[PDB]
Amino acid sequence: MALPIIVKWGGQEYSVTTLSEDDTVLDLKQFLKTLTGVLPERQKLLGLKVKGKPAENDVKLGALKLKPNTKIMMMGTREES
Repeated sequence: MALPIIVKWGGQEYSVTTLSEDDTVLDLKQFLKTLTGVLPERQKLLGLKVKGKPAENDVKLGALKLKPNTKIMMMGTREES
C-alpha cells in the first residue's frame, strides 16, 4: 500500500502519492524536492532526530517524521539549479 504525505514549504503545500512513509526519507523528500526545489541534502523536514542524526536519508518518515496523512514543515533553503 501507499501512504500519502503533505509537505509545507514557503507557505506552499504539496502532497505525495508514490511511496509510503515506511519507505524512506530520501524516497519521499526527493519527490517533494522536485515540487519545492529544496532537497533533503540541504535541509530536513520538521520531525525528530534518530541516533543523534537529523533523520538521515535512509531514515523512514513515520519513523521520526510523523504520520502519513499528517503534514510536515520544510526548514531550510532551496538549491540553485
